[PDB]
Amino acid sequence: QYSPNTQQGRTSIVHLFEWRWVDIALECERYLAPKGFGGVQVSPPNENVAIYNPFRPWWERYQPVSYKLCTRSGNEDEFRNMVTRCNNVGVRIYVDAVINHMCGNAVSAGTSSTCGSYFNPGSRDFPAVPYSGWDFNDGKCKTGSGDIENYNDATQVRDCRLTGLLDLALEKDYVRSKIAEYMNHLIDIGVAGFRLDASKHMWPGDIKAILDKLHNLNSNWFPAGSKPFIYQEVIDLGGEPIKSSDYFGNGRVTEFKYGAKLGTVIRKWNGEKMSYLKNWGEGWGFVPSDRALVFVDNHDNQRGHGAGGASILTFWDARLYKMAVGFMLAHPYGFTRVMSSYRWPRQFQNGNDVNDWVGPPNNNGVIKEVTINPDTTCGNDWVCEHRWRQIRNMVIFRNVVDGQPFTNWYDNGSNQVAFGRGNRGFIVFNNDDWSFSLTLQTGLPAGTYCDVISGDKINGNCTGIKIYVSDDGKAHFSISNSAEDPFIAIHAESKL
Ligand SMILES: *[C@@H]1O[C@H](CO)[C@@H](O)[C@H](O)[C@H]1NC(C)=O
Ligand SMILES: [Ca+2]
Ligand SMILES: [Cl-]
Repeated sequence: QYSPNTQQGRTSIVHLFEWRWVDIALECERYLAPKGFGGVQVSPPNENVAIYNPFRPWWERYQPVSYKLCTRSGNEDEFRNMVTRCNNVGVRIYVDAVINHMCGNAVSAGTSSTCGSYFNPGSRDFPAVPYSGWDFNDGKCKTGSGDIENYNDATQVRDCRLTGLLDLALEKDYVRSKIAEYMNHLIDIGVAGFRLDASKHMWPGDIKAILDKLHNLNSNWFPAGSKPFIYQEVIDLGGEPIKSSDYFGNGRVTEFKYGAKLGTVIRKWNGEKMSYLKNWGEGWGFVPSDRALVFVDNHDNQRGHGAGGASILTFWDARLYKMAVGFMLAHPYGFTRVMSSYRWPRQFQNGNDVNDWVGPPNNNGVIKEVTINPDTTCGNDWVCEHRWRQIRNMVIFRNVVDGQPFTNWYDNGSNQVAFGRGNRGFIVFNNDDWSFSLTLQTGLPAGTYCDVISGDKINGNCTGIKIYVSDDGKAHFSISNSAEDPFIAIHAESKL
């Protein structure tokens, strides 16, 4: 469950948050395959509540109605078409599996659902699954409200309703089997793995029992006996009884400390400084690298109220965000996920964004196509961070340097740092309020290298900065604090 099942030499996943299946299929073919991306995390592909107050929020997709593959992203045939097309170009699909819960207990009964299935939260009736009252934790939860009230009680965190979401009775073989039926439908379609949503709200052993029911990956595309990649969304920032290590026997875990701390460092909050990153990884209290799914931001915490709060860097913070993403993609810790977002009219009142619910770009609730501009950016309010030169080129950097050790660290005791990845890549950052001009040991073979942040290697030339590595492995780097991107990255495949 720990291996991503990407092609060898492809080392990241991208979250194409709220994208439609047909757009992901096209993106696999036209961009993700040629640019070296390992795979795509898709939004939940199962039927959810259609919520109209407020209007079609992103978070309606975390309120299941059934396991029909029928959502605003598309129907089952469209989902299968995407998985097939992506697998056929060697780009994997990972499903966001919403399996802890059904919808909010106070949602009105009816057919306000993305496939029109009937459901009745108040009577616990989800006939399109089917689930009934026997399949929820009403009787097991011991809190006075029926909801999670106190995260210091690890039992109620698992047995009670997360902000009122009806909590499935995951100890029951019937329920485990309905979840496995859904997940095996997806595996047999060709998905390579899963994000397990709300994993802190499930017992490790119930997750294990579900995983024990799962198939190996579809043998038309994957070697025999390949296990689905599992990454469990466990928010563990310390200071609560639940530890993400309890989940290591099932798969990887999301390491939310990663982006929280990287954000604080890059923002220079509380005296933190990039020079402190020399021992980034387990030295910062993180999970073992081989159990980590890492990211700068995710779809929930990029809205400011998630794990990490205001420290999280996002596309709105583009300059610092590119630096953070670049550090992540250069550093060997973890398996990396890049975010790809949509723009919304963020409107802070009293320090909080009142429009943080807004769903994906849409016309009357129908999600807009992703259009591609001549300059390779996206239209229709899709941000497409994964197409930013500085991010895409660092996705490639990570591939190029795969397996190479962290080495040749330098820092100035403040926020000018650099390091290499064996003899295959080198990266230099200036997050101080002055220039960084110094000759550094790069570990690379002598030659001329294109900086892949300011430019590209195209037609045997560099379009941006060029770095000259001498026979001693040293090269001079100059980065003004006024530079568009105050970091430089070079690697074996950017050498002229
Ligand atoms: C690189 O750029 C120079 C200057 O524009 C040009 O003469 C040359 O043809 C380009 N390509 C190579 C491979 O040198
Ligand atoms: Ca639960
Ligand atoms: Cl996540």
